Amino acid sequence: SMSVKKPKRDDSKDLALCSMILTEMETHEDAWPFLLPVNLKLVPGYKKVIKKPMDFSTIREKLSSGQYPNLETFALDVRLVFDNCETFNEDDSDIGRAGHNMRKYFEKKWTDTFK
Repeated sequence: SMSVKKPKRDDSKDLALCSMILTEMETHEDAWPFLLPVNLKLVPGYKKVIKKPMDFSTIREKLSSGQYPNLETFALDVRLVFDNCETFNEDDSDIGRAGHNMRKYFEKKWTDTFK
């Protein structure tokens, strides 16, 4: 509350560390469904169904241009990529499986880097 603060957690490396995680996600072999925005003209249903599209290139551009106020807003966009993927793709599909693998990979890096 006013003039009463918890001790200051060092957040000065967050930007660099999120960038590194994102690099590692970008270069994973199952990243291909997530590298670029879904083409809303060529994928029937996507526009109407997926209210907030998100992809690694869009995250990268937001990260690079100071559009994440903190590391939690960065994690929310990454998770949004996987949550969108689960909404639109059957679990038993190459893309569905890619999404599950990537979410697992992300959450481990996230925990190991920050928790």
